[PDB]
Amino acid sequence: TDRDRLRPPLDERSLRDQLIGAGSGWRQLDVVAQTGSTNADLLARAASGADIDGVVLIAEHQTAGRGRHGRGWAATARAQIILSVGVRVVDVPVQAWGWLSLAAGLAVLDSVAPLIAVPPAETGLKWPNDVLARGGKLAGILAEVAQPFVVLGVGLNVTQAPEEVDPDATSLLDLGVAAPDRNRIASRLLRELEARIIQWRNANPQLAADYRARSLTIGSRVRVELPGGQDVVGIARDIDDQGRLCLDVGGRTVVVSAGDVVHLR
Ligand SMILES: C[C@@]1(O)[C@H](O)[C@@H](COS(=O)(=O)NC(=O)CCCC[C@@H]2SC[C@@H]3NC(=O)N[C@@H]32)O[C@H]1n1cnc2c(N)ncnc21
Repeated sequence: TDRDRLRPPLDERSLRDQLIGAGSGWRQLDVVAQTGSTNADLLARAASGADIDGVVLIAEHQTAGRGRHGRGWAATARAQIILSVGVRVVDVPVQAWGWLSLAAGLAVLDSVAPLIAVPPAETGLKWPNDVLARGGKLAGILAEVAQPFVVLGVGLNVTQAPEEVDPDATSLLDLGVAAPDRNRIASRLLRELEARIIQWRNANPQLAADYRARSLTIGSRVRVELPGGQDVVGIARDIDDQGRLCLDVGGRTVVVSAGDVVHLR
């Protein structure tokens, strides 16, 4: 396609020079041509005894991508920023681990928001980990546990065409960003991610405050698809200290730890 000409390879050396060294918490960065799932790969390293804290794995292409709740993640080569990072979480209370996921989505959103000329409606964060722009899914986040670590996975559509992955998908290119530089975006993303992880680790109140400011879900009428198939309709009001969605259901409070959110009119 013509989008191929808009997809130059990542510069691994440059990313390492920018993100590994004094002032940065990242300890290792690798760009692989192809893998099944970057999340699976880092989990596998951890399972074999590796210290994956601050370790970054980026894949140009991902052939067996994983979504939440056993779903899939589709990609074509060089069309996305596909990465996983390792985070040591054992030093943080387990009840707060849910916010690490929310922090990641916030980091992704902040890294790409200024690239758009004018931000269209419905641009922000859908609970739990959807980056939305113009109602389309720009990025998906997946957090998986492997003691003492959490592996955070980001799939960000840069030039990815919606017809290649999902009808509800969008990308930076489809938002009007003519020539997105994945090297620059990856660098900005990982710098934002480091900051949010540090905030999360120290229970910084600004994390929750910043999340609320970008939330498309809070204040909206929603249908929440719960694990198991049940649907609950209400109005989203807040996120609690565990990262759970608090719903107003006819005056009753329903707190959801996991589910798929659909924003209603
Ligand atoms: C087909 C779909 O409807 C999927 O069922 C669904 C998955 O949504 S989900 O359950 O909320 N899960 C997520 O969004 C988390 C995805 C995390 C992927 C990252 S990439 C590197 C890392 N390693 C790994 O295997 N997973 C993580 O989004 C759609 N989708 C499928 N690819 C899509 C696309 N590129 N754009 C938009 N929508 C898509």
